[PDB]
Amino acid sequence: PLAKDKVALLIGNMNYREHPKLKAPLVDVYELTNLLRQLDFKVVSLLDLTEYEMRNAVDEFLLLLDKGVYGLLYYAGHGYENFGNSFMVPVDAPNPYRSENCLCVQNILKLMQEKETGLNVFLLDMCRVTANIVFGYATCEAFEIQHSGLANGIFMKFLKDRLLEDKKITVLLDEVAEDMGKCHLTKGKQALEIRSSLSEKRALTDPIQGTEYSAESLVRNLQWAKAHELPESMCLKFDCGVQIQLGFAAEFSNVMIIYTSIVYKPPEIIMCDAYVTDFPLDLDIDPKDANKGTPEETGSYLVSKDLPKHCLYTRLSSLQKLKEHLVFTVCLSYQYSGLEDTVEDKQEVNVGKPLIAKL
Ligand SMILES: CCc1cccc(CC)c1NS(=O)(=O)c1ccc(-c2cc(C(=O)O)co2)cc1C
Repeated sequence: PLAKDKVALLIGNMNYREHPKLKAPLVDVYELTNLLRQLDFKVVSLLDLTEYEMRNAVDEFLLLLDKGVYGLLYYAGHGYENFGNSFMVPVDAPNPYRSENCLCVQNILKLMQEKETGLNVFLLDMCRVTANIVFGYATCEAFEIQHSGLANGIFMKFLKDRLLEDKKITVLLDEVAEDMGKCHLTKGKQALEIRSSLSEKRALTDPIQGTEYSAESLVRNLQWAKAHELPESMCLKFDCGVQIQLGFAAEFSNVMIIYTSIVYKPPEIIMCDAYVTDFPLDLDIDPKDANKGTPEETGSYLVSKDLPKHCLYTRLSSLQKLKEHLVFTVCLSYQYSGLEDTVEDKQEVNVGKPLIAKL
C-alpha cells in the first residue's frame, strides 16, 4: 500500500474563555506532531482556536484529501454530546454549550465519507468507493504529570508508545484500547470507541508514492515550508551603545516564542533590560505574560531548555489572528552607575508575517 501524500491537522484547545482550562492538549499536540513528522506527514499543529478559526482550518485540511491521500485529523479539547451528535468546542464558545458555536463531528465525518482517501484517521480526545475512515473517539479532565513536569493525556500516553509500529492502524488503535482498559483510571469504562470502514491493510508507516511520477507530495512540502518560516535572528544597536539580539523559536504552527538577549553592554552601563512591547492588538498579548525570565513562565515548556540563558521570553500563541506585518517595539531600559534614574529608549521592529501568518 502507498500513500499519494501524508497530511495531518492537530488542534489542541486549552485556554477557554467560558469553560474550565485544560492542560494535556499542549504536550499531546506537541509530541504527536513530532511523531507524525517522523512518519513523513506534513503536520499543521494549532493551539487555542476560535469557532471561525477551527472551521477554516478543518475546511482547508479537508481540501487536501484527494484520491489516495493519507489524512490524519486530531482534536484535543472540550467536547459535548447532544442527541446522537458530538461537537468540538472552540475556545470562544459561550457557557452553556450550543451547537451553532461548535463544530459538528458528524458533519466532518460525512464530508470525509465523500473523499477517495487511501486512509483517513480522525481522532478525538475530548473532555465530554471506500474513504478508509478510521475514527477514534476517546472521552478520558484526566492526565499524568511526567518526570519533566509536563501533562500527558491518557489516550496520548498509550498512543505515542505505539504510533511508530508498522502495523495496520485499526490493529494499533485496538492495542491502545487494550492498554487503556488495563490502566486503572479507565479499566472498566467506555473510554475509547473505534469505528472503522477499513477494508485494506493501511498503516501510518506506508510509504509516499515516488516523486519521479507523483509530484503532489513535493508541492505540499513547498506549501508546508512556506507556512512555517520563522523570522531570522536580528541585532539592534542602540544610541547608548547597547546591542540587543532578538531571537525566534516555534512551538506550534501558530505559536512562536520571541526572546531578547543583550549582546553588548558598554562598561558605563551598570544594568540594562530589553523588553518587547506594543504588539498588534489582534494578537491579544497580555503584557503581564510577556518578558519573562524563563520560557516556562510564558507557558512554553516544549522548546524551554533549547533557548539561550539570561534572556527575556514572550510567547505569541495566536499568530492565526495576525492580519498585518508583525510590528512591535523593543524598549531598552538602562542605568548608568552614578545616575539618578533609569533611561528609556524605544526602537520599532518589523518581522514580517511569521509561520501561518504568511498565508
Ligand atoms: C500542506 C500543509 C498542510 C498540512 C496539513 C494541513 C494543512 C491545512 C490546515 C496544510 N496547509 S498549510 O498551507 O500549511 C495551512 C496551515 C494553517 C492554516 C490555518 C488556517 C487557520 C485559521 O483560519 O485560523 C489557521 O491555520 C491553513 C493552511 C492552508
